[PDB]
Amino acid sequence: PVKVFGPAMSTNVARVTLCLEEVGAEYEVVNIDFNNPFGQIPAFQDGDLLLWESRAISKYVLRKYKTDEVDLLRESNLEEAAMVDVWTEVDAHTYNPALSPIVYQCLFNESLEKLKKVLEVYEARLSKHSYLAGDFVSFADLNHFPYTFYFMATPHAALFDSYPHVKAWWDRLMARPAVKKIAATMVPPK
Amino acid sequence: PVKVFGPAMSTNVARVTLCLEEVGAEYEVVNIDFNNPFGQIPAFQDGDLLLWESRAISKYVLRKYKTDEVDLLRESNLEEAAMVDVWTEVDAHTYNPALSPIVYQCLFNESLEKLKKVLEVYEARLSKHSYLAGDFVSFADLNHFPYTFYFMATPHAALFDSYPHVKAWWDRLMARPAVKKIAATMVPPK
Repeated sequence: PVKVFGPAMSTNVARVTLCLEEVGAEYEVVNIDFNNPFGQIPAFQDGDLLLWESRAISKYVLRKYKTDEVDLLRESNLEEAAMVDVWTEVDAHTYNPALSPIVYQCLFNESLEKLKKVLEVYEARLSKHSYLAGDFVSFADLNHFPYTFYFMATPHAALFDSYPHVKAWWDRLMARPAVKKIAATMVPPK
Repeated sequence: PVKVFGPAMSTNVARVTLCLEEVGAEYEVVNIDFNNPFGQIPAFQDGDLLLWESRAISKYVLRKYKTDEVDLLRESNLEEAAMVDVWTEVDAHTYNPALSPIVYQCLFNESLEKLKKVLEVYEARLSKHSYLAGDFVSFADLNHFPYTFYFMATPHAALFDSYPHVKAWWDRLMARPAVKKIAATMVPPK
């Protein structure tokens, strides 16, 4: 059984726990307090192996537990793997940064016009394909879950109704058993 | 022959051209002017395939042209691939951002104390291993080339002399024939 160290509700921990659930790995989430050379969270233990960097942890999980039924990187198919990589990068560089300040300014404390231009592109893409990388769910889709989840707790949630293919894609991810399981974990400690 | 569209000297184009040279692919670099749905540069054509996102382009290049002698992702070995991923992410999230404002404030126009703390970590890592992911060159090392190249044009270049293992690792990358070739291309158009 592998161990994830960090807060359950953080977007970087939820990205790893979502990957562990999609592949059906046995794992434990452990809270750690600061009181792994850059001392980052999440950290990840598998036997003597210690990893950090949410995306590197996630890919290790998706490769280690890969099957014919759950192949979420598609590394056996050059062009599928490329489309998974492209939309993973779009999530990191374009999408998550368009969401982030709406989430932060709405749940604590102009970005709407930039997000709409991004959703136009997603709407075109999800009109031609079931999921971002093609006609199969992949890491690219799962990477969109944690930030969109919090965006859907804001008063801007309904913005997705103007992008019917994006709304349908979002609802489809939200129906996945692994996504429902990780949604329920994304709460402050009790 | 594949085509890379963008400025030769940009860090994101040089990352792709360095990968194409390390695998010995036939390619052409094409300048494009704005006068690929988010219209990003570099863009990449391989037959009917059009890609964007420097890192996704790079990985497609490293997989398409992979051999026994030039395996720069190590996707066949779970833990090696994980260490390549970890240090690729360290480059994106920690290293390149520590260099960037030193490069920008020195060649145009506090970050030194943060860079030193990062170089301490790199020095420890490169004391135990030849290269960042283990005893083999990988994408993780190549990702460090473009920004470090520009950092070495600043008056802070000599900072690496305080980190002898980092200096030796840097000199070793600079001696690679592919790196020398791409260093020479990183000039303004003539």
